Amino acid sequence: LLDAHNVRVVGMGSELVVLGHGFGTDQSVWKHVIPHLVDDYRVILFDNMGAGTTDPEFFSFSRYSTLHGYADDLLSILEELEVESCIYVGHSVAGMVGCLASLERPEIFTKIITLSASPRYLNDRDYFGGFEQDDLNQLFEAMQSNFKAWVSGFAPLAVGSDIDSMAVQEFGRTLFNIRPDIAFSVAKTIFQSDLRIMLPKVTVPCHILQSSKDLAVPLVVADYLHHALGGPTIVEVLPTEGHLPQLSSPDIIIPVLKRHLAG
Repeated sequence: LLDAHNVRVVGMGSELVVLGHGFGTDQSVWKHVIPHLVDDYRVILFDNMGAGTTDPEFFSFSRYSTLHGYADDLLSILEELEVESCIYVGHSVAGMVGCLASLERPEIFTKIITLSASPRYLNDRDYFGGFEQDDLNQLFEAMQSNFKAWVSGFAPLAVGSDIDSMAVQEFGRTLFNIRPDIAFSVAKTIFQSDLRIMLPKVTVPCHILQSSKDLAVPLVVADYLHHALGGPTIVEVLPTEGHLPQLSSPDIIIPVLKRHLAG
């Protein structure tokens, strides 16, 4: 592999840091953040399977029907790279994927930093995730009725900000580039996932980073992960709007992510 996930390892720093991305983008979501990590950290970047920068020959609809397929990829990349010990930074579902990987090898991860991560988008009894199943059905029907019109309305809500903003236009490009059946299946694997039962067995320290205004992750989800993760945790709410604040507001995320990387 490595070439299969477009693994790039840049930097000269002492500490290893792995950067993961969420649905609809790729490792270029960190493009504004990387140059501020190279001096103090050795940065490891990779693309999730199914992304627009990825060959559909390697995407298995059965392997990625659960988030275990994404966690096995992460553990397989760290094995090939001979990673003994690193900090893992995970955006959106990749933050939960990093927690799922720490269940199998907790000694690899000294620290987990989650950005806009949620263990479950579905509401439930005494759990506010944000979405009802009829909200999911309409998003799954609209995604299959007109995939391009769905992207045009999903990207400004996901990133926040204006439709003429550069970040919204770039996320829309990367999201549109996912093959529509692959995008439909991955969106079903992600929006219907429920990782609340694995949280108390996570023993890796997690720094829970969250935007104050995130439409896919309510602010109370950051507090749920604060009490339910079994390892030592801390929460920092970012003064940003949107689910991809490292893309649309990098100048705010850089100092906060840097302080949590060293603390």
